[PDB]
Parts: sequence; C-alpha cells; structure tokens
Amino acid sequence: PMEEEEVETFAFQAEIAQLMSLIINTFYSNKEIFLRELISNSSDALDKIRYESLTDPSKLDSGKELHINLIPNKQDRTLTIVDTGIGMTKADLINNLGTIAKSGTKAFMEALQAGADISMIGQFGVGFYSAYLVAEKVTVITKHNDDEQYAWESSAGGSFTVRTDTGEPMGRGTKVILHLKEDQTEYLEERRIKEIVKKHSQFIGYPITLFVEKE
Ligand SMILES: NS(=O)(=O)c1ccc(CNC(=O)c2cn[nH]c2-c2cc(Cl)c(O)cc2O)cc1
Repeated sequence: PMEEEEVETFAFQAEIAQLMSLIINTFYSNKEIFLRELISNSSDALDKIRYESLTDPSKLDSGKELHINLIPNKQDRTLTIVDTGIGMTKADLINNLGTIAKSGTKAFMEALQAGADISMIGQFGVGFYSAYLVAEKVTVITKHNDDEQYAWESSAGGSFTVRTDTGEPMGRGTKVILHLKEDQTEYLEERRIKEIVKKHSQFIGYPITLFVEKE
C-alpha cells in the first residue's frame, strides 16, 4: 500500500546561496580539488567518532571500522563517497549544510572575484560547496548514533530538502552522492580518481578503498 513521507524544504543562507551560484556559474580550472574537500570532511567526522569512542566505547556499537569508500557508477553518472564517521543529527544537517551563516563566505567570494584559486575554499571553512564544481545535484545520507537516518538533497537554485531516509540503512556515518554534470564524467574513471587522491589526499589517517565496477 501507499507510503507517506514527510519532507522539509529549507532556503540556503543568503551568502551561501550566492557562493553556490558563483561556484556553479563561473569557470574554474582545478575542479579536481572537490574530492580532497569531501575526503577531508569525512576525515574530520572520523576523528570525531575516534575520540568519542575513547570516552564511550558504546559509540562504536554502530560499526567498528573507520574508513572511506569511493564508488563511481558510470551507468548512473554518480560518484559516491562513504565514511563511517560520527554522522550528523537532523539538526546538524540543517544547520551545518546550509542554514547557518559561515564566517568565511564573504571573504572567500571576494578572494575568488580577485582571482584566488578555487582550491582555497577549504581554508575558508565552506569546502562542502566545492561539490557543485562537478555535481548538478548532491545527496547527503547520514546516520548518527541515537538519531534516525536522514537524507539531505540540493540541486542548488537556493533550496535544499531534508527527510527521514527510508532507503538502505547505514550503520553510522555519511554517504555523499554526487550526480555529475555531463562534462565532468572523468571523475568516474579509476585512473583519474587514483591520480587526484594521490595528488591531494595522501596524508589521510584512515584507509580509503576505491570500488570499480567490472567494465
Ligand atoms: N558545509 S561546510 O561548512 O563546508 C562543512 C561541512 C562539514 C564539514 C566536516 N564534516 C562534518 O562536520 C561531519 C560530521 N559528521 N559527518 C560529517 C560529514 C560532512 C560532510 Cl559535508 C561530508 O562530506 C562527510 C562527513 O562525514 C566541514 C565543512
């Protein structure tokens, strides 16, 4: 029978919306740094659970291994980045991925409009948004201990949605699904992914595995 699901639609904070437009509608070379930002964001979450579990071992009930998986899908044109970090509560998602102002947004847009390399985005504290260099739509699935699993999604244009996720359960962590733009499909190629992880993500303190579908 028919199922019902609640959705909540949110507006991006004004300067965050402006940044997204700037990222989306301006040409940048060096778009590859998007993956560095995602792995760094995963690494941040992995540190958080690592140290939490030193206090309370019953925070690792939801899964012991701390790692990152990269999953390209050439048929769907998606690149999926999965971690077993601390995850996000509903309030974490809404606040941290779009509604609360970030202190670095205006500085970064100013820097960028003066010719700064897009690679600086991480240092301005808004690196998540680099996903929109290569992705037309981003879905973030997340599971925090003692909260339910949520899905966040945005195609930009100034809004995002959040809903309880009735899809495949994750133990704990965050899964980012990048629906890549048509001219950005090189980031589905095994060689290219290896190249950029090597160049930009070599000092990560957690194992990363690349899963490649049989050609
Ligand atoms: N939106 S933003 O300001 O650029 C941003 C958002 C999140 C982060 C760091 N990551 C986290 O805080 C976190 C906590 N639990 N899960 C995450 C997480 C978030 C993101 Cl965006 C991710 O791609 C992977 C994650 O594991 C850094 C910067």
